[PDB]
Amino acid sequence: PTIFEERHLKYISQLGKGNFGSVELCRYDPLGDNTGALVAVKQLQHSGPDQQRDFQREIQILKALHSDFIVKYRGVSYGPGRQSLRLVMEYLPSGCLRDFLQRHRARLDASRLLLYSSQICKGMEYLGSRRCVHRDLAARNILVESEAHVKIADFGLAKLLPLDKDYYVVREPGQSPIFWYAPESLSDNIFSRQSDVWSFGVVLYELFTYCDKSCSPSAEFLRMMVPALSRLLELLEEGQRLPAPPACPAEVHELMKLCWAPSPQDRPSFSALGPQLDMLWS
Ligand SMILES: CC(=O)N1CCC(Nc2cccc3cnc(Nc4cnn(C)c4)nc23)CC1
Ligand SMILES: NC(=O)Nc1ccccc1
Repeated sequence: PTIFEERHLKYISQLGKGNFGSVELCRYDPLGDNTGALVAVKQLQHSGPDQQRDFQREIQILKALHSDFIVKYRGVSYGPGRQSLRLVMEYLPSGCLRDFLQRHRARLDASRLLLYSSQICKGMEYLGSRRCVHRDLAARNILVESEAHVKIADFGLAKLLPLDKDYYVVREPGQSPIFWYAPESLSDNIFSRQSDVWSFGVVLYELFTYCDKSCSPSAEFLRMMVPALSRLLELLEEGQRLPAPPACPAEVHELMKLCWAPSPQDRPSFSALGPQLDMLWS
């Protein structure tokens, strides 16, 4: 049931790409009559030993995640031997939250944004409970299941923390837009559940700006600003932060600023954030 035959997976279109991977819309069509269910299918864009090790890790992480707020693992398709060729996941036609916010902004009030915030927070609370660091939390990596339901996706950079260590150090620079990284990530490539909280603060910013490009983190940096990464680290060290989005509830902007505490140990846990978002929502 969790094993998909390659010859039954019919290619339809590209859904997205990044971090050496593509996600394709396929039909799983064993009848070959175009009546089969649609699935989102991730594969490496091209072969590579390091990317393959990372891909098998991603499959093993997502397979073991069971949450209303995490994109659903369906199964795998196999290449030669035990080599995973494709990761088969549920298809969410509404696509990424970034796109959904830009298109439907006139329809989505503060209450709805707080509902999405609460759901992402509950997803991240669960990830933390599994000792999983996402490392790439952003509105582009959150999917819309329905009007009132979002799910976290994109576990391509996710890592499991050992039982005796609450952070990990990456050797090579990140390739994600720099405006979502915590200062300790920008400076020393240190990632933790607390660096995911920093990124969640930027996701709250994205939600309450409806991902408007004109007040994007990039746009704000270029107005607020030496290599860009060093300049951003300097601004953050000075205590400069993204401004309150237009018409943003003061309490929501206060929560963003707590997520952006300079020291990771001073940032609120997702467990602490959850009730505060739920309180604002109702
Ligand atoms: C922004 C970007 O390039 N991304 C890569 C592709 C990713 N898409 C999905 C990954 C995993 C499971 C998915 C299930 N459904 C969908 N649906 C969908 C519809 N339109 N789009 C763009 C995505 N995407 C998934 C979103 C982020
Ligand atoms: N977290 C936060 O406020 N980041 C930031 C600051 C200035 C420009 C772009 C991003």
